Amino acid sequence: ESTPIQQLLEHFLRQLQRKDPHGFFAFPVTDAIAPGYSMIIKHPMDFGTMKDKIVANEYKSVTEFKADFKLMCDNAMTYNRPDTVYYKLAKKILHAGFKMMSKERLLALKRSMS
Ligand SMILES: CC(=O)c1cc(-c2ccccn2)c2ncccn12
Repeated sequence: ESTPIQQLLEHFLRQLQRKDPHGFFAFPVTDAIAPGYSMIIKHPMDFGTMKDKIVANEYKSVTEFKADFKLMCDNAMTYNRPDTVYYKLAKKILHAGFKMMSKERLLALKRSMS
């Protein structure tokens, strides 16, 4: 059922998820687990939602995928205090993805597609 872009995005998503072994970013954050969340965070995102979007072929480019990844991390760093596991893990994931999906890495990949 898959396409080349879907396989590349599944690769990036798997590598990001390895950083979150307990699955704190695996499913949506609800108001039950996080008080007032829907008041503070306008556009929720999580790794499960991203996987579903890849499978449905909703992402046209690495840029569109990268935007959801950063949104997920940015929501966590805005809602949670800096002394929490959620804030610190989000900062770790953000750094990982910026390295993995840099313009330099994407250029090397594009050169290998010749
Ligand atoms: C990602 C996130 O911000 C998050 C995940 C969780 C979470 C999700 C499931 C089980 C345990 N923790 C959470 N709890 C309180 C405040 C914030 N969070």
